[PDB]
Amino acid sequence: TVTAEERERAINAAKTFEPTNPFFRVVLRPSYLYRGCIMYLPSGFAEKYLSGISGFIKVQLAEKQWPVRCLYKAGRAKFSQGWYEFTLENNLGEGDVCVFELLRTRDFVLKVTAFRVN
Ligand SMILES: [Cl-]
Ligand SMILES: [Cl-]
Repeated sequence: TVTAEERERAINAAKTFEPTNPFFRVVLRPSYLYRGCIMYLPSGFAEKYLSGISGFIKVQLAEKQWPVRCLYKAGRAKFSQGWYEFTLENNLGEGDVCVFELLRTRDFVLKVTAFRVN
Protein backbone atom coordinates (compact mmCIF):
# COMPACT_ATOMS: atom_id res chain seq x y z
CA THR A 1 0.00 0.00 0.00
CA VAL A 2 1.13 3.53 -0.84
CA THR A 3 0.21 6.16 1.73
CA ALA A 4 -0.69 9.77 1.08
CA GLU A 5 2.30 10.83 3.17
CA GLU A 6 4.66 8.77 0.98
CA ARG A 7 3.18 10.38 -2.11
CA GLU A 8 3.81 13.85 -0.72
CA ARG A 9 7.36 12.90 0.28
CA ALA A 10 8.28 11.54 -3.17
CA ILE A 11 6.82 14.56 -4.95
CA ASN A 12 8.76 16.92 -2.70
CA ALA A 13 12.01 15.04 -3.32
CA ALA A 14 11.40 15.16 -7.08
CA LYS A 15 10.62 18.88 -6.97
CA THR A 16 13.85 19.55 -5.08
CA PHE A 17 15.90 18.03 -7.91
CA GLU A 18 16.68 20.61 -10.58
CA PRO A 19 18.79 19.16 -13.42
CA THR A 20 21.04 21.45 -15.37
CA ASN A 21 19.78 19.89 -18.61
CA PRO A 22 16.24 20.62 -19.87
CA PHE A 23 13.86 18.50 -17.85
CA PHE A 24 10.30 17.72 -16.88
CA ARG A 25 8.72 15.78 -14.03
CA VAL A 26 5.84 13.34 -14.10
CA VAL A 27 4.01 11.45 -11.42
CA LEU A 28 3.27 7.96 -12.78
CA ARG A 29 -0.46 7.24 -12.90
CA PRO A 30 -2.42 4.17 -13.93
CA SER A 31 -3.47 5.31 -17.40
CA TYR A 32 0.33 5.37 -18.30
CA LEU A 33 1.16 2.05 -16.76
CA TYR A 34 -0.29 -0.82 -18.76
CA ARG A 35 0.67 -2.73 -21.86
CA GLY A 36 -0.24 -0.92 -25.05
CA CYS A 37 -0.72 2.40 -23.28
CA ILE A 38 0.56 5.78 -24.39
CA MET A 39 1.92 8.78 -22.52
CA TYR A 40 1.98 12.33 -23.82
CA LEU A 41 4.94 14.48 -22.87
CA PRO A 42 4.33 18.01 -21.59
CA SER A 43 3.39 20.19 -24.57
CA GLY A 44 5.66 23.13 -23.72
CA PHE A 45 8.71 20.93 -23.27
CA ALA A 46 7.93 19.00 -26.42
CA GLU A 47 7.63 22.19 -28.53
CA LYS A 48 10.83 23.68 -27.17
CA TYR A 49 13.09 20.60 -27.36
CA LEU A 50 11.48 17.67 -29.21
CA SER A 51 10.24 18.95 -32.58
CA GLY A 52 11.29 16.45 -35.24
CA ILE A 53 11.68 13.68 -32.63
CA SER A 54 10.70 10.44 -34.25
CA GLY A 55 11.17 6.75 -33.84
CA PHE A 56 12.80 4.79 -31.06
CA ILE A 57 14.70 7.02 -28.64
CA LYS A 58 16.82 6.05 -25.65
CA VAL A 59 15.27 6.28 -22.18
CA GLN A 60 18.02 5.75 -19.63
CA LEU A 61 17.79 4.78 -15.97
CA ALA A 62 20.87 3.89 -13.93
CA GLU A 63 23.07 3.79 -17.05
CA LYS A 64 20.88 1.18 -18.82
CA GLN A 65 18.83 2.19 -21.85
CA TRP A 66 15.43 1.14 -23.19
CA PRO A 67 13.99 1.86 -26.62
CA VAL A 68 10.77 3.92 -26.46
CA ARG A 69 8.92 5.10 -29.52
CA CYS A 70 8.38 8.86 -29.27
CA LEU A 71 6.57 10.62 -32.06
CA TYR A 72 5.99 14.31 -32.31
CA LYS A 73 2.99 14.79 -34.59
CA ALA A 74 0.07 17.19 -34.86
CA GLY A 75 1.67 19.30 -32.14
CA ARG A 76 2.11 16.66 -29.43
CA ALA A 77 4.87 14.25 -28.44
CA LYS A 78 3.68 10.78 -27.50
CA PHE A 79 5.49 7.77 -26.04
CA SER A 80 4.02 4.43 -27.11
CA GLN A 81 5.86 1.25 -27.99
CA GLY A 82 8.36 0.28 -25.31
CA TRP A 83 7.18 2.73 -22.64
CA TYR A 84 5.25 0.26 -20.52
CA GLU A 85 8.11 -2.25 -20.77
CA PHE A 86 10.59 0.38 -19.53
CA THR A 87 8.41 0.93 -16.46
CA LEU A 88 7.93 -2.77 -15.81
CA GLU A 89 11.61 -3.70 -16.13
CA ASN A 90 12.50 -0.87 -13.73
CA ASN A 91 9.80 -1.83 -11.24
CA LEU A 92 8.20 1.58 -11.50
CA GLY A 93 4.64 1.93 -10.27
CA GLU A 94 1.89 4.45 -9.73
CA GLY A 95 2.97 7.27 -7.39
CA ASP A 96 6.63 7.05 -8.32
CA VAL A 97 7.84 10.39 -9.69
CA CYS A 98 10.14 10.46 -12.70
CA VAL A 99 12.33 13.38 -13.64
CA PHE A 100 13.29 13.20 -17.32
CA GLU A 101 16.29 15.26 -18.49
CA LEU A 102 17.49 15.71 -22.03
CA LEU A 103 21.16 14.75 -22.20
CA ARG A 104 23.74 16.61 -24.32
CA THR A 105 24.18 13.70 -26.74
CA ARG A 106 24.09 13.58 -30.59
CA ASP A 107 20.79 11.70 -30.61
CA PHE A 108 17.82 11.94 -28.26
CA VAL A 109 18.46 10.51 -24.77
CA LEU A 110 16.12 11.14 -21.86
CA LYS A 111 17.71 10.23 -18.53
CA VAL A 112 15.29 9.33 -15.77
CA THR A 113 15.83 9.83 -12.07
CA ALA A 114 13.03 8.09 -10.16
CA PHE A 115 11.76 9.17 -6.77
CA ARG A 116 9.97 6.07 -5.63
CA VAL A 117 7.12 6.01 -3.15
CA ASN A 118 7.96 2.81 -1.31
CL1 LIG B 1 -0.86 12.53 -6.39
CL1 LIG C 1 7.75 6.77 -35.02
